[PDB]
Amino acid sequence: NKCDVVVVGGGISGMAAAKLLHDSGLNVVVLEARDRVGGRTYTLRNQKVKYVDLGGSYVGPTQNRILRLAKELGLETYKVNEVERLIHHVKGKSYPFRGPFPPVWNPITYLDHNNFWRTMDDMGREIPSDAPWKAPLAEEWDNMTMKELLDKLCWTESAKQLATLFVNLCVTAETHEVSALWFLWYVKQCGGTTRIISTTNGGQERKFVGGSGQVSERIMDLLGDRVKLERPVIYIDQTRENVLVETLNHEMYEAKYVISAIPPTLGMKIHFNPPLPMMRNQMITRVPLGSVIKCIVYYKEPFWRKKDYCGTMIIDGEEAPVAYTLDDTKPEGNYAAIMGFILAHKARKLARLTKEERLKKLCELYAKVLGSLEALEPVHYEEKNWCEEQYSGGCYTTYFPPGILTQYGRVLRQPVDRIYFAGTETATHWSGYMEGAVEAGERAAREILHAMGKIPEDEIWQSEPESVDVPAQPITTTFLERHLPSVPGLLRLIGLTTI
Amino acid sequence: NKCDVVVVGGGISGMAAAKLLHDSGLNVVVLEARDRVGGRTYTLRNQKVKYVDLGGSYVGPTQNRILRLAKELGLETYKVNEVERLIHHVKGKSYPFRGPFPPVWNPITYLDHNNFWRTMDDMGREIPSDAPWKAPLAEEWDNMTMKELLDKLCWTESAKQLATLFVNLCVTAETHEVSALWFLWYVKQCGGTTRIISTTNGGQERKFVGGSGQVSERIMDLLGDRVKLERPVIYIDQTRENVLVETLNHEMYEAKYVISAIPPTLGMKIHFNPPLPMMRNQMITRVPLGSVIKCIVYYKEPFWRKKDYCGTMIIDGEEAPVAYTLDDTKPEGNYAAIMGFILAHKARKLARLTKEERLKKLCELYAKVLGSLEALEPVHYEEKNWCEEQYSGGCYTTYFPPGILTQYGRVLRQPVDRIYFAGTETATHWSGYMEGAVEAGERAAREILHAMGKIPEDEIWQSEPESVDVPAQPITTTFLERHLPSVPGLLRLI
Ligand SMILES: *Cc1cc2c(cc1C)nc1c(=O)[nH]c(=O)nc-1n2C[C@H](O)[C@H](O)[C@H](O)COP(=O)(O)OP(=O)(O)OC[C@H]1O[C@@H](n2cnc3c(N)ncnc32)[C@H](O)[C@@H]1O
Ligand SMILES: *Cc1cc2c(cc1C)nc1c(=O)[nH]c(=O)nc-1n2C[C@H](O)[C@H](O)[C@H](O)COP(=O)(O)OP(=O)(O)OC[C@H]1O[C@@H](n2cnc3c(N)ncnc32)[C@H](O)[C@@H]1O
Ligand SMILES: O=Cc1cc(=O)oc2cc(OCc3cccc(Cl)c3)ccc12
Ligand SMILES: O=Cc1cc(=O)oc2cc(OCc3cccc(Cl)c3)ccc12
Repeated sequence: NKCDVVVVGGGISGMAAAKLLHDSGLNVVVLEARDRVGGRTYTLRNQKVKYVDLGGSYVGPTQNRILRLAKELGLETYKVNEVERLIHHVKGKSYPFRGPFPPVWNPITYLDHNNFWRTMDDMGREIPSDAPWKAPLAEEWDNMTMKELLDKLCWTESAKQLATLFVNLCVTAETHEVSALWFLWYVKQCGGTTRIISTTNGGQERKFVGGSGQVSERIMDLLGDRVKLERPVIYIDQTRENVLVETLNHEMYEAKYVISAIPPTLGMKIHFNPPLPMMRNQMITRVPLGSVIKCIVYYKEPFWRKKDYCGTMIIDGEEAPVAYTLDDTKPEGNYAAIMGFILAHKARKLARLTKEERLKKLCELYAKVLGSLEALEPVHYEEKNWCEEQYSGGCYTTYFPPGILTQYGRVLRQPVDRIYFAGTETATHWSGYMEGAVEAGERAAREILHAMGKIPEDEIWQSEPESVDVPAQPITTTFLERHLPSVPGLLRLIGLTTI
Repeated sequence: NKCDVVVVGGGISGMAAAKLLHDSGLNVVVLEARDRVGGRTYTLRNQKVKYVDLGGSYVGPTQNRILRLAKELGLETYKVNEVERLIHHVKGKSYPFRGPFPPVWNPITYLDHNNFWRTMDDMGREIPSDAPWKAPLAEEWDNMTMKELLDKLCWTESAKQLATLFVNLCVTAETHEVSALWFLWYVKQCGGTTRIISTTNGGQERKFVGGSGQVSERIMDLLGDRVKLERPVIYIDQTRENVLVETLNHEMYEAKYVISAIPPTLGMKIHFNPPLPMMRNQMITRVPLGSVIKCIVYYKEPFWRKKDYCGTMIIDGEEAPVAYTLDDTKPEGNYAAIMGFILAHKARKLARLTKEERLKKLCELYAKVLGSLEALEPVHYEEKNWCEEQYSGGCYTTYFPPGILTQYGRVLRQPVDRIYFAGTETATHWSGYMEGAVEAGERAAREILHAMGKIPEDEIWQSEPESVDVPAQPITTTFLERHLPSVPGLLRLI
């Protein structure tokens, strides 16, 4: 029954909030809908795989809150394999390379590719991380999809195809589904295009030894029986002196404050008394999650490394079930594996198949991309379709369709009386990631500490010291990258010399 | 506890289904979240207005099922006032007109406007009513917003501004929010642009004497104690012999079958066991409802009639709170009033104001458009902001953002085990309206009758005889409307 704060949701955000609150001396309870903690992180263990992350997995430089939280829990990271060459597979052929971006040789195409990435970042710098709706052209940008933006910007099909794969991979949604403003904010708040797509020096640099699901489990250990499993919240009543939170299995909890640490749309699964204010009531029906199947095929050895491929494949084409892969081999070099994502519409289309049918398509694709018959001999397969999860709604995160962020975005983390809002969707730095979950959980716990009169207002938002274990190389550009014209810029230059 | 069918929701659709099954001899229960029936219909009564519809109100020709149902309940309709001239207010001046569409005088603008309305209807002819995802260009049209379509189509700002108002009024959403495929389907399954926008011989022809809220009320009267108010469903368990339906107030119902008669996205408020299949699980997070404030300003007399204006106003531009009005005067000529809609982003923007502030902005606008100081002296005001309703989500109806219809649309009315889907969103003719609520409720009730072996499969979908009281006249076009070129068509001749 009685405590100081009820946290709804026991993913990384809810658990980080509850930890911070418990450490400050408050009585907290965490109500978790599932028979497990971790939410969109989930570490499967069995004898065949040892452990494997089926949800959120990668961490990297500039993600200093999840690194510090995980380090304090006694966790360690290891580097994702990028020793050998990456592959870009396009129009049925593979092209090995080094560096974060596939190289482009054709000079006109090079200008178009260079201008594409440069412009994403140019536009992003006009967008405040904490208030994207305050960008000067916020309305214009929000009223366009990413497909429309790409249509205006990309003068070559080569750039437009790569850019489409970029969007599908970043937000598990089609370019026609998402707001240009939202997507430009999303990339910028992770530190830009280079940071977001990079393995070395970027978001996919590292994984946690033993799995990311340990973060949530270890905090559950510290909190003990304050974590209540299989307590889906159905009802929040704020009409009396203390808040009442009711669960599906018939229990009632009384609290001074509530943290909602669930994806924004899952807020719909709760009946509110009094009803939510209008802006929030409608916002929660306008913010879906993307569609992805995360698939892991195991092999006897990491045979790709022998042909000088690191296991990274960027695979363009409608026939390809998987558009992106990484080496998922253990740091000890055993349980050789390839992780791949089935993205957006393909997750919907391929969900119709059996597990065995999907394994077969993946192996056939990998054999072709890697030019290797060994890829047709899996020893094991694990997969997870996040579209089927009642208590997630999708993965990795919430996307904004056109027109939504400028109209409703300002209420995302606005308190509703004594309900405060956590979850990765409400973060301002790596929103959508385990990193943003930690930022949002800890910020919402501090909003409650400030309301209780325990901390001053200036301590609600707190900087994080850089990790000493995972240093961040700065993002740099060359002089030519900076000053080379776009395609229409060069055309304008030609019309000027000719006139 | 125990019955044959539990219907979740007591709006028109859920009540229609329950009535059909009751009349068949089955034992029905209706679980309704609110302290009232009607849902997105709501008739307020007080001495100042007598009665007023603050949600769904209008009915018209080709809406035969709502007309039959209401007649059986003892209801009568009357005609919305369209005797005098309509007004199109553009660039700060009023231009009175007759006929459904505002006239265009510039020859280039004329061609552009003509082409727009014509093209909406041509594109709709390729969209099947019962399967819009089967349109030959479904993906291409689904992957574009209506804003993109209008930018391509409309060569003048005049046409683009009227087209925009059209979208905003029809679906209470912005052009950039909505799929082109879904919008074009929506228009097509109402019978086309003329039918949808017309008062005479269209959707706004008539209203119910005493209010549309009487439809649900009178069915509730007929169902006895089978309707349970303040029973929001929170849980549906299908793992056993009988379906188990649990309510927020701790009650438990057991039935052979369930009809879900609530907006698709409101299905999010129910915890399901076993979980819903993947496609429906994601579909119900992808389908918002629009945003509207319905506002009624009352006057001593319908003074506009003295100036040969009927009270219909089509008001262009960003600055105007209301883009569209109709005369809301009672048949007897008393309780004079103007009904107006504050639409889409204006509902969001103006909601922060007080009721009295919105009243003043409305009266000043109507004074300017009607050219009458009489509009400045209202006797009463009523309004309803539908965006604030927990158990509606919005009004009038669900819209589909780009990409959604083709990817998810086929699961909208696919049964989940022993759960069948009603609600106006599931209709194939006047979906979004009271008419479509009836169609979908009665169809869902018959799917279950068929599941019980009571009727054959060919009796699940049933045609409706035309109303004798509200007969439909055909929509016609002229030779020039059909054959005049578009702007780029005239350019190609030059
Ligand atoms: C799914 C996924 C995610 C993911 C990704 C790949 C996939 C396939 N890769 C990532 C990566 O490599 N690196 C990274 O940093 N993030 C990655 N992502 C996203 C990441 O997993 C998420 O950003 C993060 O896990 C989100 O955390 P958050 O704490 O904000 O949210 P949650 O995990 O969804 O947890 C919410 C909890 O709430 C419970 N719930 C839901 N409804 C209720 C009710 N009504 N009552 C009580 N509890 C409720 C959920 O069960 C959950 O535990
Ligand atoms: C709001 C509105 C609607 C409207 C319109 C103008 C406005 C401002 N103009 C219309 C018009 O002139 N002519 C017309 O035919 N339609 C017009 N519309 C739309 C029309 O009202 C709707 O299409 C129709 O009313 C929809 O009926 P339906 O029965 O399909 O849906 P509903 O009214 O929303 O009823 C659903 C009921 O379900 C209850 N509910 C919701 N959740 C639960 C749970 N969990 N448990 C139990 N009950 C639940 C609702 O409270 C509601 O009663
Ligand atoms: O955003 C999340 C994310 C999770 C992930 O596992 O891999 C990514 C890989 C990305 O980029 C890989 C890449 C490299 C070169 C070109 C292109 Cl288009 C993409 C971008 C985001 C991600
Ligand atoms: O769709 C619902 C709807 C409810 C209504 O009350 O009035 C309408 C009026 C409409 O058209 C009026 C109109 C006339 C002439 C031009 C334009 Cl753009 C609009 C269209 C839909 C509606």
